[PDB]
Amino acid sequence: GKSKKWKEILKFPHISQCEDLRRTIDRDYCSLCDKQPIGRLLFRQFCETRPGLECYIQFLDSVAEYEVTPDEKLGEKGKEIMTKYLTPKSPVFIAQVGQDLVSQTEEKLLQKPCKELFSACAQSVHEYLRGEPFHEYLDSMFFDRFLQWKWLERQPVTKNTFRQYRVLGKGGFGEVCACQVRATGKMYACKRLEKKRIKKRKGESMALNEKQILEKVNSQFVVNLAYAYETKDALCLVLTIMNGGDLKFHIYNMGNPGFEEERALFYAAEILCGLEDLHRENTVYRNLKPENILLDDYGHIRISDLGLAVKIPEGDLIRGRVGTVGYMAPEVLNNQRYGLSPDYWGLGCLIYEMIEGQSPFRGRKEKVKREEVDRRVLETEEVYSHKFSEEAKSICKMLLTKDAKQRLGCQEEGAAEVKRHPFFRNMNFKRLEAGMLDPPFVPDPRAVYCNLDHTDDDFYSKFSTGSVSIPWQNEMIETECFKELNVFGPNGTLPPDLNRNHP
Ligand SMILES: Cc1nc2ccccn2c1C(=O)Nc1c(C)[nH]c(/C=C2\C(=O)N=C3CC=C(C(=O)N[C@H](C)c4ccc(F)cc4)C=C32)c1C
Repeated sequence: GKSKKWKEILKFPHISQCEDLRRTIDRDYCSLCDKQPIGRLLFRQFCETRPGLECYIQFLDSVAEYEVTPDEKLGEKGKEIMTKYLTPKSPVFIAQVGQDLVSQTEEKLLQKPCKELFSACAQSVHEYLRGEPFHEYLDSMFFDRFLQWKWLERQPVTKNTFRQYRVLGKGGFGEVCACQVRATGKMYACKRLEKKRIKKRKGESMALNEKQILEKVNSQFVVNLAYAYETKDALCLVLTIMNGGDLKFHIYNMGNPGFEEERALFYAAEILCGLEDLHRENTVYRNLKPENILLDDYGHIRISDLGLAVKIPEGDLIRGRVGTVGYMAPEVLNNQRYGLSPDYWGLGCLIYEMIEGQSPFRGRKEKVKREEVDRRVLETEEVYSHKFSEEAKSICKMLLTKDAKQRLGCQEEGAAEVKRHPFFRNMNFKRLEAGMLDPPFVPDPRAVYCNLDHTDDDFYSKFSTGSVSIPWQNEMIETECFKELNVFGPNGTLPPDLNRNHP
């Protein structure tokens, strides 16, 4: 349901309006052709025109399909690619991957199959595209079209850019509504942080820390920031919408309480990928509890409440003693200097709670005081039941190691060490990260699951940076606004908006 005049809101500017953009955007190949969705599509579209580049795009697509292929169907897919791209007499031949690597790839086909068989060829193809093809695309009309899309991206976001529907939750500094972008009709989750209370509580820095952390990470399994704007009475964070409920509700109201080990495996695998994406930024979450894991319309999960996340400088440690009683790692309860370890402790808490239907250190049917709960966390070894396989027991007690130094995932390897644990032995993380594995529970669509200081002005400005680049471009693509507006001249000619004559 896009606005009636949406083709006028997202109307392309004349290319003459984008010269300031042309000369400031860093001409980085990975950024302009891969990281940014619309740039990636436009570069691929450019390669579609030249006959020599089309084959390389098709090959990369087939390698992307190969890496997520089922294990027992690997050799079948690999040989196909070989007969189509790596054969010298093929109509679609990869010429820049010389024979000195075609032969190596054929040796691996003569041997076992690995999901990274075509990694060498794919990187060689990329090493070729970053050269002449990329610099030709920079002087092509498709990069001028990309500049037009960036011009729209940088436009100012106001309250009139969205329309709010209903209030879906309350919090500490404000509330959470459900807004929609009028021009594209995409739903979001508005997070109103009301100004008066931020300045009274002197928690300005925390709002910027959460906003910056949210706009940085671009994970499939953490709520993403799409817009950060300001109104006459609040600061708004437009985040991913999650209508599927929260994991606490499904553990206790929908559960046994608890899930089957396989169901918990799926949710744990997605939470681990979320924590991994966060730790790629040396950002620790510290707020892992079942109610913070939200489900979407499809059944997948994301980590939601980033109000307690902070970015650890590389090589640094921090102090805190923050979180929720029962989900605080011993190093946090002791108020020590820690790194990312609280999140792996939380992952242990989550896996245990999903399988067993209660926290590892307090019973569902137990009336205990915070003092005793903490004492158990610091001194008591959790017990396990027949609901846990041996692998499930293993990963849980390894993640629940009191000594953050010996805790799983807290080595130089990081989340890698966790993905390798035998508890995920039957989990294909490549397919999971690609959204290829079916979630174990799909929420029903219709379901309902539940002043003049001027220093404030400077704070206003650094917060409200506007639309976030990758989420914005993805929004454009999903709502099909890109497919509709991204039209050129008939038969490869220039459209009027891209011709510097007759502006
Ligand atoms: C299915 C259904 N039926 C009913 C019936 C009645 C009521 C609800 N529902 C739902 C339901 O799930 N609603 C819902 C939807 C769609 N999204 C969310 C929340 C989020 C979302 O999507 N993305 C983030 C990111 C980050 C947060 C987050 O940090 N929150 C904390 C506490 C917070 C801190 C400070 C604040 F000022 C405000 C909040 C929350 C969210 C909720 C709660």
